Amino acid sequence: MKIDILDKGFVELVDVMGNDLSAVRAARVSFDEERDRHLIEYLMKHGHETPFEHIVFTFHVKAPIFVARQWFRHRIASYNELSGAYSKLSYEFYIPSPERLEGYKTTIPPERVTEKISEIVDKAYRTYLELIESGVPREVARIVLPLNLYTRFFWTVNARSLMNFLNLRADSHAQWEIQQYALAIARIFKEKCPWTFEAFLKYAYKGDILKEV
Amino acid sequence: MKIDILDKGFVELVDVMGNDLSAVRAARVSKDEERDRHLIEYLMKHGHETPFEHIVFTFHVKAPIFVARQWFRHRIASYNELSGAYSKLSYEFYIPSPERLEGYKTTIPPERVTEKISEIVDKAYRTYLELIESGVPREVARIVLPLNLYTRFFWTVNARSLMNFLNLRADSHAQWEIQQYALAIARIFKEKCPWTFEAFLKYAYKGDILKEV
Amino acid sequence: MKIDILDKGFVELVDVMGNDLSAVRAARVSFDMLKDEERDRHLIEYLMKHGHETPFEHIVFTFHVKAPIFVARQWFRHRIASYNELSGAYSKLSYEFYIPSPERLEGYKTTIPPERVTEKISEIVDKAYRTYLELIESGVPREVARIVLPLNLYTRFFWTVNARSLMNFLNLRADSHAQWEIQQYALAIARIFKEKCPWTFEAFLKYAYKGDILKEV
Amino acid sequence: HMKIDILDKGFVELVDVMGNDLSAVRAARVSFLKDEERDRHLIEYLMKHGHETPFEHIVFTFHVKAPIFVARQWFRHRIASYNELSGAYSKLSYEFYIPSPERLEGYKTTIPPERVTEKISEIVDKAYRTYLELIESGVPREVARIVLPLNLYTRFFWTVNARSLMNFLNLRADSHAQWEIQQYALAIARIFKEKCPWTFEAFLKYAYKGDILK
Ligand SMILES: Cc1cc2nc3c(=O)[nH]c(=O)nc-3n(C[C@H](O)[C@H](O)[C@H](O)COP(=O)(O)OP(=O)(O)OC[C@H]3O[C@@H](n4cnc5c(N)ncnc54)[C@H](O)[C@@H]3O)c2cc1C
Ligand SMILES: Cc1cc2nc3c(=O)[nH]c(=O)nc-3n(C[C@H](O)[C@H](O)[C@H](O)COP(=O)(O)OP(=O)(O)OC[C@H]3O[C@@H](n4cnc5c(N)ncnc54)[C@H](O)[C@@H]3O)c2cc1C
Ligand SMILES: Cc1cc2nc3c(=O)[nH]c(=O)nc-3n(C[C@H](O)[C@H](O)[C@H](O)COP(=O)(O)OP(=O)(O)OC[C@H]3O[C@@H](n4cnc5c(N)ncnc54)[C@H](O)[C@@H]3O)c2cc1C
Ligand SMILES: Cc1cc2nc3c(=O)[nH]c(=O)nc-3n(C[C@H](O)[C@H](O)[C@H](O)COP(=O)(O)OP(=O)(O)OC[C@H]3O[C@@H](n4cnc5c(N)ncnc54)[C@H](O)[C@@H]3O)c2cc1C
Ligand SMILES: O=c1ccn([C@H]2C[C@H](O)[C@@H](COP(=O)(O)O)O2)c(=O)[nH]1
Ligand SMILES: O=c1ccn([C@H]2C[C@H](O)[C@@H](COP(=O)(O)O)O2)c(=O)[nH]1
Ligand SMILES: O=c1ccn([C@H]2C[C@H](O)[C@@H](COP(=O)(O)O)O2)c(=O)[nH]1
Ligand SMILES: O=c1ccn([C@H]2C[C@H](O)[C@@H](COP(=O)(O)O)O2)c(=O)[nH]1
Repeated sequence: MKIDILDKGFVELVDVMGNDLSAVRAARVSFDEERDRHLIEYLMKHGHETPFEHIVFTFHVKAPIFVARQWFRHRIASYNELSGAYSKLSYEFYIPSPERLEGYKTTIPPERVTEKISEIVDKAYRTYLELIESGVPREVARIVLPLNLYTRFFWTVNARSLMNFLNLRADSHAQWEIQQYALAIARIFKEKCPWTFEAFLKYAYKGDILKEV
Repeated sequence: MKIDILDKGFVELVDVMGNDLSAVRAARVSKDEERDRHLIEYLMKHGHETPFEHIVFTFHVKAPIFVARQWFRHRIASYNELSGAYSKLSYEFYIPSPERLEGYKTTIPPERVTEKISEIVDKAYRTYLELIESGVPREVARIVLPLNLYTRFFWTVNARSLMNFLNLRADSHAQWEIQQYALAIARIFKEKCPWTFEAFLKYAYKGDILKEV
Repeated sequence: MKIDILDKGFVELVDVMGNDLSAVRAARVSFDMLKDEERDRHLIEYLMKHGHETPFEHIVFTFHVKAPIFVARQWFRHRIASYNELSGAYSKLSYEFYIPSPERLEGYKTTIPPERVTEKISEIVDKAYRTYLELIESGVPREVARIVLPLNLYTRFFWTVNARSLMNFLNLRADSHAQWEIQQYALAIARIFKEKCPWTFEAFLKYAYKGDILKEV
Repeated sequence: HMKIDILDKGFVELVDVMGNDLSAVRAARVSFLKDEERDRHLIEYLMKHGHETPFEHIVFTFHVKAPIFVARQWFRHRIASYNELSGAYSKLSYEFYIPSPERLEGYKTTIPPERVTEKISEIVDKAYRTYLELIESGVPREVARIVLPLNLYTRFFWTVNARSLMNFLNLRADSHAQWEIQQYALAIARIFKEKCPWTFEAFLKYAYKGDILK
């Protein structure tokens, strides 16, 4: 499963340990369908969250640095990110669509906003390449690159922390760009743990956007 | 995979996410056996351990409470343990064998030590049952039960935290009982992640027992 | 500041970093900004009401706690904290056990009088402790000998915990679903917290606290 | 109180601290305070055998001003608490890290180092002015700021215990880390040394894995 986000971003599922029944086994402390689904709803509605820690996902995410900086604030998880030190990278940037400013009253037309952003990233990127060409080390030259540069990372996270992420990021108080990523994460979560996801929405989910879409 | 430990304990593998290549994929943010095995060694040698967080195990453990108390000090992991509140329990107890007092200079035969331990355990257990029958709530009556009572738990842990656990517990400074569990944990780890386990022993393992066995 | 709990237990405050204003400082950096008492106290309520918890991680406590192992076994489940505990492997354990009072059984139909429940618990404790001492005297290593001791043995530990994790602890343990014994420890923890961080504590009770017992102690 | 300037406009400021060397001694001893010689000796013993949990009871709060590319590396340290200035919620000041010509010493460049410095300040100036224009035209801040470069300074509070701080030093007070973060780590180390002299000395002698604090 892969879902494209923004103009060049994505979220894709790399691996998963378990399914809804992994939470059921942990709660019962037993290795050996209505009953089980009812236990999931019961745990969720009574705040018994620790069984959900035994379901784990690994995602591969392509996102602009400003979005990754917000994302990497979630400390109960594991991350590995691309570094120019290890690997030569592709350099792509998030250019908002004009519809991103819809609902805002700007004195510049939205399409011109889009153009001004593309222009400044083109100039920044070209300054970077000239510095590289002239023998400036990469770790110094790259400091002129803008916050909308795309990066990629692996993210390994258990369902309990993932639910916290959805509470905070699949919510209208979160910035629009990361909301879009959170929606893709939720869609994958729902696919792999349908019972847990339905119970979370019904009983524990604190945000607004997953109830309207 | 299930390994018997002590007189009634065990370590059982429940699930695993990933294998050695999960660490390699996360490190590169992406098979070539020679180069992949070499990367794993490189990471281990230079202390870049975050890629090993993307391998995850779930175990099912049966152990005495005094061993579990030591084990549960490892905070970077997930636990769910049996409680009498939700499950009726079997009541079994770890009685050391005379060989456990191999080469301790004692004034009483080792076999008699075993006998005295069995006696007091039996009497405590009888008392527990008398209190229960007489209407005392379980949460109060159980306070007479000794530290060698067996419990069971699920343990979900990533390879980085598992390696820390091995460093500290598969070691002669740890108590003999938890060493035996750690050896079983090491055996399962080695089976599922042979390249990581060998690199660990070669470059990062600080303990003194896993290179002996 | 030391509060006695159960028959021989306690919670004692060892140290504290920060106060209510630590969280105000941390919150304000978001907007590139302390102000004054009314606005700063108002911010603490705002944060608590809207679920902004991270600013409270900058308030930290160290407690010294003496408690029965069955209580410590529950307490030590709180992983977002630091612990150091008395070792039964390394030290010779004192004759200190939690013997509940007869009132502990108030509310329960027993076929034995509660005073007799109390005496039966004491008897088994004494037999177990006697056995332990005799094993030790025979040269049985301490870490093996102690396995016969009951779960009501008292242990001691240091606990360092920030206010956000401490509030999670209060939600879960200052609550009627927790065992009565740990409730008593959580009431003491709450009293110390209220003493050092009155604004945070008050706003927590008013907007964020999910438990029941603190709203009426 | 304690404040150390870093780079052209950055700093590390110590806001608060809980505990001292004796806090770790107290914490360790509960397993089994005495005098200064045996207590100093215990700290070295703990460091030597990798008994690190006692050091978690020593806690610092720092106030840090650093460029975003530095903060990006710093915030990978999960065993800590952060609160940071927001470009979504606040209008950002004209504060950017412009490296000095000396930052390029030992690298052979086809432009003089001086000109590299000028080229960097030019691109940041253009980027910042674009940001301001967008804000003035009514673009929300959270979108306007996406054109700003990685050398924009941010500010944050960092609360961290001595054990995690030693891990940070091992990794960042080290020649394999980027020069800019090394400079911050040197400042953290100087503060640590001042507040926990016995722990810091024991750390250097027995546990420190890096190469610049010596
Ligand atoms: C709408 C919005 C606006 C924001 N604005 C800002 C801002 O202006 N500035 C800013 O710095 N950040 C901001 N954040 C980030 C926010 O403060 C958190 O850093 C982020 O949401 C991660 O949340 P978390 O701590 O719950 O997740 P994780 O770090 O993944 O933690 C998961 C859970 O574990 C616990 N936990 C983990 N570590 C600790 C610890 N050390 N102490 C106590 N408990 C812990 C908590 O229970 C937490 O819920 C914002 C976030 C949102 C959603
Ligand atoms: C031989 C032996 C004797 C022991 N004796 C005692 C004793 O007498 N008394 C006693 O109380 N304990 C004792 N312990 C327990 C020991 O102090 C640790 O609690 C246990 O080994 C878990 O180690 P940990 O913190 O590395 O593991 P985890 O808790 O799983 O943490 C893993 C890693 O994450 C980091 N970490 C996690 N949380 C934090 C945090 N809050 N701050 C900083 N870093 C963090 C550390 O890098 C740590 O290595 C003993 C352990 C051993 C092996
Ligand atoms: C009334 C009651 C009954 C209980 N019964 C049982 C039982 O029968 N069996 C049993 O095993 N336990 C039981 N527990 C213990 C319970 O499951 C938790 O272990 C304990 O309450 C600690 O809560 P915590 O995880 O919120 O706290 P902490 O471990 O301190 O964690 C604090 C917060 O950080 C986050 N967090 C920390 N680590 C992780 C992680 N690895 N993944 C995701 N998020 C994380 C969560 O947001 C969490 O709320 C019971 C507790 C109570 C109060
Ligand atoms: C020279 C250098 C180059 C680097 N290059 C890259 C790169 O190319 N790509 C990249 O993504 N990152 C890179 N990093 C970042 C690095 O991978 C770590 O994220 C960073 O050093 C923080 O280290 P930490 O995990 O030990 O610290 P913290 O996250 O503060 O953790 C402290 C300790 O707690 C334990 N711990 C915490 N959380 C967990 C968990 N979830 N599971 C198991 N144990 C845990 C570990 O014992 C750890 O040592 C680099 C760092 C350095 C210094
Ligand atoms: O919605 C937000 C706003 C801020 N932050 C965190 C991420 C950064 O560490 C810092 C500033 O982020 P910006 O507001 O500049 O995106 O605060 C978030 O995580 N989410
Ligand atoms: O080898 C040890 C010794 C102690 N402890 C921790 C576990 C307990 O929380 C506390 C006391 O354990 P005992 O020494 O009583 O087993 O210290 C361990 O984890 N391992
Ligand atoms: O109220 C409770 C009940 C259980 N547990 C945890 C502690 C043990 O790890 C396990 C069993 O505890 P008891 O039910 O035996 O107290 O579950 C708690 O933390 N609190
Ligand atoms: O020295 C380094 C190199 C990389 N990273 C981490 C931070 C980012 O999450 C990712 C890429 O960082 P840069 O190489 O772009 O700085 O790896 C560090 O923390 N320190």
